[PDB]
Amino acid sequence: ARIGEMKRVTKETNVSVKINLDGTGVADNSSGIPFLDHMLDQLASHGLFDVHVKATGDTHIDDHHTNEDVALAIGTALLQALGDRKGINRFGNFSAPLDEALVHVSLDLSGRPHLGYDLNIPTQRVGKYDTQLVEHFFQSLVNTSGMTLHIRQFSGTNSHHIIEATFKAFARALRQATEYDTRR
Amino acid sequence: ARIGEMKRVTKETNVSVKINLDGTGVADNSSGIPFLDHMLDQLASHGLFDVHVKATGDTHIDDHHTNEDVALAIGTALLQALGDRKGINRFGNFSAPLDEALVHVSLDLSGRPHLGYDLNIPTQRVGKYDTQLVEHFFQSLVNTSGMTLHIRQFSGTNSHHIIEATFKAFARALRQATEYDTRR
Amino acid sequence: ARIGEMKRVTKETNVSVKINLDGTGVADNSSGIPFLDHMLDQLASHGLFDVHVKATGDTHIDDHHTNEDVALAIGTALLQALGDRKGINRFGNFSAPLDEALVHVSLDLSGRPHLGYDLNIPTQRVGKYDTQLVEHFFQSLVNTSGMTLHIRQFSGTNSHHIIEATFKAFARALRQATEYDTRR
Amino acid sequence: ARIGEMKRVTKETNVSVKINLDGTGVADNSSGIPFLDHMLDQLASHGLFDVHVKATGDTHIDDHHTNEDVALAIGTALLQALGDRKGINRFGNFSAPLDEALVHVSLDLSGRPHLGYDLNIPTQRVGKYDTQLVEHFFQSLVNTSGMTLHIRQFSGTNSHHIIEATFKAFARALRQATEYDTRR
Amino acid sequence: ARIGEMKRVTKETNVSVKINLDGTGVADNSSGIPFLDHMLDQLASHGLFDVHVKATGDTHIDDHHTNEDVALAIGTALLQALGDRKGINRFGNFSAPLDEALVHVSLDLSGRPHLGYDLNIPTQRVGKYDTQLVEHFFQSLVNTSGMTLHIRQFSGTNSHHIIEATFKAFARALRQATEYDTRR
Amino acid sequence: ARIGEMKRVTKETNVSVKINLDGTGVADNSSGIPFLDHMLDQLASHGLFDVHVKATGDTHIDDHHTNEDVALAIGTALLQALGDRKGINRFGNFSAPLDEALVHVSLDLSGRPHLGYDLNIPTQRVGKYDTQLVEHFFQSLVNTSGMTLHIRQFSGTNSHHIIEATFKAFARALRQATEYDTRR
Ligand SMILES: [Mn+2]
Ligand SMILES: [Mn+2]
Ligand SMILES: [Mn+2]
Ligand SMILES: [Mn+2]
Ligand SMILES: [Mn+2]
Ligand SMILES: [Mn+2]
Ligand SMILES: [Mn+2]
Ligand SMILES: [Mn+2]
Ligand SMILES: [Mn+2]
Ligand SMILES: [Mn+2]
Ligand SMILES: [Mn+2]
Ligand SMILES: [Mn+2]
Repeated sequence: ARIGEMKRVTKETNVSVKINLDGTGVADNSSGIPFLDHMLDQLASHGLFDVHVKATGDTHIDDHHTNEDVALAIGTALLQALGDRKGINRFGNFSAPLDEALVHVSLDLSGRPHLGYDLNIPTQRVGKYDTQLVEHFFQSLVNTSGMTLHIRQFSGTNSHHIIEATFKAFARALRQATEYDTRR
Repeated sequence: ARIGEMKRVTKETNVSVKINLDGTGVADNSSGIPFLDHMLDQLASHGLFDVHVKATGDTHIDDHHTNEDVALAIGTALLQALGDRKGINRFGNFSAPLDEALVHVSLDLSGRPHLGYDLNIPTQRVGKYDTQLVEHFFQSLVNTSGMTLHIRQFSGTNSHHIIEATFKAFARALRQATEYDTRR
Repeated sequence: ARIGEMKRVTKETNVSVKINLDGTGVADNSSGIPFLDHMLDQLASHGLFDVHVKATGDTHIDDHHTNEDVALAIGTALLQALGDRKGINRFGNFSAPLDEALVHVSLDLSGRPHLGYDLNIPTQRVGKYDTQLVEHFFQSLVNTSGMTLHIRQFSGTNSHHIIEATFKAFARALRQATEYDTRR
Repeated sequence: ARIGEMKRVTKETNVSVKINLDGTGVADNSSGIPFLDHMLDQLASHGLFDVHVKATGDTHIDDHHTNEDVALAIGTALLQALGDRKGINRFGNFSAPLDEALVHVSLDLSGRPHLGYDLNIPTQRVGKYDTQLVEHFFQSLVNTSGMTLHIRQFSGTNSHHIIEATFKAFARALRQATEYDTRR
Repeated sequence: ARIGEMKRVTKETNVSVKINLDGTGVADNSSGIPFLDHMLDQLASHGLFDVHVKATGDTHIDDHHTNEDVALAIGTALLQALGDRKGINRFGNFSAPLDEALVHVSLDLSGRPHLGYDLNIPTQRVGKYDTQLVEHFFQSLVNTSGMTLHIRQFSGTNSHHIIEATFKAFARALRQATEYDTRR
Repeated sequence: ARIGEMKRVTKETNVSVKINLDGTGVADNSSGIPFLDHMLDQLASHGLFDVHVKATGDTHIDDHHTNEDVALAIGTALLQALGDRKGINRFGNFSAPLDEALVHVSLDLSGRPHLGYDLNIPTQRVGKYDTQLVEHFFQSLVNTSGMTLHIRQFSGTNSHHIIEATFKAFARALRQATEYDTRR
């Protein structure tokens, strides 16, 4: 079983993250951003990962500093759990429909960080969550994990449906890339 | 050491401000606007100034009256600390990058107030802070300090990055203008 | 194990080609076009095929006649190795990301030749290789193998990345079409 | 004196790189790309760095693989020479004129990689050097060094002048960011 | 101390010019064009140069012949004072704000003459001075001094403010280029 | 007989140039750029000049540095051969047709350098010669000779015809300007 963990203390945030690639879908997420916790639970259920996030920070100013630090910690823990990446598929593709929304995700674990972001979120706030942080979350994740990620939206009107369809497609594409190849 | 202070009591706000131009970066800022306190801390760290702000006011209506009165007090304290402005550079230029954002600041301490504002902030709120108050803050500062200030944005998408890059470039351009010229 | 071979002698070129569909990724390619050899190696590694190409020709005039004859020989050897095509999937789909580039390939082995080509290569030369020969290579391959092939580009700026992402997606889509179906 | 070195052996390239930040401008560059060696010499002379590059590779196919591997090695050696980055300016700005060309460079050493590229090179080849590799060189450098880099062109017609003005502005902006701050 | 002088007698003008690069700002300018004398005084004060100009000519026809001959003499005296240009920075950059006006100047002392002029002066006369002579002054200066000069305007409405901001930025950029570099 | 010579040694090029204005058309040109030698021969035959150029340089990088240094040496040798320019026409005009191409050249020897370039060369390479160097050649020639030169194209499609018609018109216009005026 491949397991990654990370702990970082700064002047703004305290974050502890644990990821298990060979899991059954256990989700224990508790940060100061309730909507981000809803998103991280879908990554565990649809990807069959074990995700544990504990974070506290200066949310009285904004959610920006907490959102950025959580994404960096998840990316670092993913890199250490992967190790040498020998015998894995390294490629993942998935399209996820959610009512009127449809998002396609293509990723490859290569060591070269790149993000291709094409999303059109109509509203500025979903709950208390600022929708500009969706791009910032995925940009910080690929900078520490060294992955190439492409996200494209084909349809969608509702802000909740578009974002939560994106996390479903990312979880299942990451699962396919991390499974061992059966060779011939 | 050049030190300026100001104290003003009105029917809406009570403000006390202390500025030291020859400092080491001590920041003690406490008003009713948490995001403005985050911005004023960067002016102390990047500009090597000592900034102390204490303010209370009618924030139950809006942040407008408190934001305006703090900016006027900072400008007045800056003017008294400068004094005769003899032997100083009087000019400052700096461009500050922050991820995808890039802001250039040009200022000159001449006694003639003028503001050139060219910023494109995409969202209406960052946290609880209204983004229309960024222009109002800098307009009130140059009216009491008598400075010529130009702000121009070359790139940027994130609202937090654009504003906080502006304060970094302003702090380092003000620091260069207040240093003593070495002559030949 | 399904193995195909071909040998053709004309007044311009001499070509010998051997293909093994049940392979481990052995690549032995030696023609007069170094960039084409780089492309054919990726088909062996990503598709788990055994590819052997030996060719000599009148490269002092152009690479056109050598490039065309190699593609025809590969298509003929593929057809003979497939045989009756009984019990195979016959369909393959894959999207391959390579930094900023993203290419999708859809193919089906039906006996009816058709090529759908949608690529936008910005430069005229990559090394010494003429970029007009990428279309000519795939058109000659489907004319002798009798396959329906669709290629579409979604993003990309670098000429090397776009072409070499196309060969990766073609290799993995061809591999999926040639595997035996497990039925129920 | 801060010195960084790197050695990487792959199936395509062999690269050894040595960088000294406290140097006098010694340049010893020898790869398979003569135009890149001309560019790396200007970084030593204008930046007062000591740069040593030795590389061999499969240039018979293209210059792509050699150009990419050299840029990655330089970025890694720069990161190790910087160390904790304590007491340095961390910011650099410079505009460099070269006849009709004018390029501005803004950089900051923060640990977050980002590239802003705005160049308009009119021709496809300068000598034997492919002009698409100028972007690929700077993208690979910031991915391993963790720096934020912005490049903007204001004028220029000649391809040689535009590129070689870019390297002059980058060298002097990097020099300013690596000097120790004098504090008060 | 580096000092340059020039004396030229033609059928239209008599000009004597003396320039000292290591000065304290002494200005003694007396030609037949009062507005040009106002401009040359700012070059001495802001650049810390010693400038002495004495000229008489056929101003009853136009100011063209006198303006052209003064600029040629200043450029020649600057070249002789520079000498071998060993140990100097050779590069200068400055942006100067003057109320609503903002002008940026970039120069380099290389021996190759080039002028990049981008100014938008709204009126045809400032006092008795023809505004077409601003371009003619700087073109004649770079032809005799062998310098590369770029001038760009970012804002401005008043003709007096735009021109006199240009001379301020040119003086401080020339001062930076002529100072001795401190090396490491 | 008016004869000019020049010899310059730099770190990149070694150039020796000899020009005779009262000649019979002897051409002895040998540099590392064969197409430039073809152009310089037409200047001797059509202008009745004696031109001798010997140059070696770092052509393994590019032809840029060799092309620039040859043009500077020719311009300097032309200036010294002219001397006081007493009794000469100082003006030259010629239009040269070459099949479908037609180029007009107007020049005047005044001591004030200026280049007016209006050419539309359709291709990027003629042989191994980069077509961007045609402008760079004539710009460097007028900077050292102090001449005013205007070049305008009225028709033409073939790259070889357009360039070689330009050199024919320049040679005959320069010949007319250097002949002694017969007065009344
Ligand atoms: Mn951020
Ligand atoms: Mn939901
Ligand atoms: Mn107000
Ligand atoms: Mn912040
Ligand atoms: Mn053909
Ligand atoms: Mn490759
Ligand atoms: Mn690459
Ligand atoms: Mn060069
Ligand atoms: Mn004139
Ligand atoms: Mn004035
Ligand atoms: Mn040049
Ligand atoms: Mn010819």
